[PDB]
Order: sequence, then C-alpha cells, then structure tokens
Amino acid sequence: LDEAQTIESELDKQLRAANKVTCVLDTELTLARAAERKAQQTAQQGMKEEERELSASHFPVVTLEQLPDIRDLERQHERGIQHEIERVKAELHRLNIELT
Amino acid sequence: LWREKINLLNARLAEAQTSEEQLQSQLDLQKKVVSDHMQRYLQV
Amino acid sequence: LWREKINLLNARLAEAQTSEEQLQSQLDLQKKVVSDHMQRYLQVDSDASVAKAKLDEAQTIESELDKQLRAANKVTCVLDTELTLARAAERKAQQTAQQGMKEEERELSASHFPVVTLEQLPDIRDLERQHERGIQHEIERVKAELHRLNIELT
Repeated sequence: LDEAQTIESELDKQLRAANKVTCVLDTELTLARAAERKAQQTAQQGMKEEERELSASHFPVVTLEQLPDIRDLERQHERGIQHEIERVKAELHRLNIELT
Repeated sequence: LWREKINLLNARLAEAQTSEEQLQSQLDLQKKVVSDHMQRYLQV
Repeated sequence: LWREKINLLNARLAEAQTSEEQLQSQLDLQKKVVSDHMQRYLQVDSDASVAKAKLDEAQTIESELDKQLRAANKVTCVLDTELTLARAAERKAQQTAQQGMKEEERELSASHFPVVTLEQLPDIRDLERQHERGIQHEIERVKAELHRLNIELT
C-alpha cells in the first residue's frame, strides 16, 4: 500500500510536470497575444492602395518562426531611410545654396 | 505573423493538454490500485 | 534593471513555492483522514462504522484541494519563465553596457537622460528609441535653422 501511494505520488509529479509544460506554453501564447495586440492598432490605421503597393515593393517581411527578428528589420530599414532622406535633404541644401 | 504564431503556440499547447489528461488517467489508475491495497487490509 | 528583475523574481518564486508547499500539506492532511480510517477500523455508529462511511467521502472531497494546488503551480511557472527571461536579457544588456563611458560623459548625459524603472524594463528598448528619436528630431530642427542661417550668410 505504501509502494502504491509512492507510485501515485510519482504520477502526480508527472502530472505537475505536464501542468508546468502547459503553463509555459500558455505564457508563450500570452506573449504572442500581447505582441499581436501591440501590432494591432498600428495595423488598423488604414492605408492607401498606392502606399500599400509601394511598401510591398520596397520593404520585405520576416517569416513566421523568425518573427522575433522583425524588429531588427524595423530598426535597420528606418535607419537606412533616415540616412537617405538626410542625403537628399543635404543635396537639396547644397543646391539651394547654389541657386541663391 | 503574431496571429500565426498564436495559432502555432495553441497547436503545440494541445499536445501538453492531452499529456496532462493522460497523466490524470494514469493517476486515477494508480489511485484505484492504492484503493485495492486500501481494501486488502479489510479482507485478511 | 534586469539584475533587479532577477533578484526580485528569485524571492517571488520562493513565495510561490511557499504557497505550493502549503497546498501540498493541505492535500496530505486530506489524505490523512483516509490513512487513519484504515487503522481505526482494525484497531477496534462505532469507530469502524465512521471510518467506513467517511473513507470515500474524504477521497471525494480531495478534488478541491488538488485543484487549488494545481492553480498555485501556475504562479511558479510564470515566475520561473520571467526569471529565465531576465537571466537571458541581463547578460546581453551588461555586455552591451561594457562599451562604457567616462564619468564626465555620464554627468553630461545625466543632465536629462532618464532612469528607467523595473515596470518600464519590458519596454526599455522602445522608450530608448523614443528618447533617441526625440533627441534626433530636435537635432534636425536646429539643423534646419542652421541651414536657413547659412542661406542668410551666403
């Protein structure tokens, strides 16, 4: 009877390990939900068809499992656009000086 | 991509929940065995 | 801040473990009724009748305490996940921090640079970009003014 109780406790320990796995997966799901809702409202701002086409033709997208790296794309692409917009503005300033 | 990730995470969680249910079944079986030794002492 | 997170989670997980231990003790006490009602029946409305009647009742009511214990395990799981995340993030944050800055640079920055909180820690790298972008916007504005004044100068 004591041995059977010990085996029952072992099975309860296995059940608790499964519960821990389930809770970890549920927390991963919660993190995914939080990220989705964070990206939700910004996605709902509505866009023109021309802007949508331009973004499609000018910006790539990360895959499903590599989704965490999407923020790297945001950073690098925004930095590159920051650089090139500044370059065109500097050219505009030099040309304005020449025109003056 | 995050909605897709949510779908994938739920699909993965399904296996964990099924494992939990099966371990519950095994725990019930072990409780029944414990109950058999439980009653054996009243039958000797 | 991630070091603070680690140090706080190390104790929050301990509190969760304490709750789990209390619920485990309660479940063991619930089983104790059945375990005692074994030897009561053999060691003697009588005691044997009470043991027989309440043996199954104690086992049946055990479901609630087990459910309470199962619910409490979730706190430990969430706290452990948070502790693992803090462990992962803190080392990278420190190694990036090893780039370093002179003390005078630290005071110069200290003029306006913020102190991020633990609750701000999850979004620390978005508030960072927010502050940096504000600084960049001011830079651009004064730069445009500089260029207008350069037009005047020419």
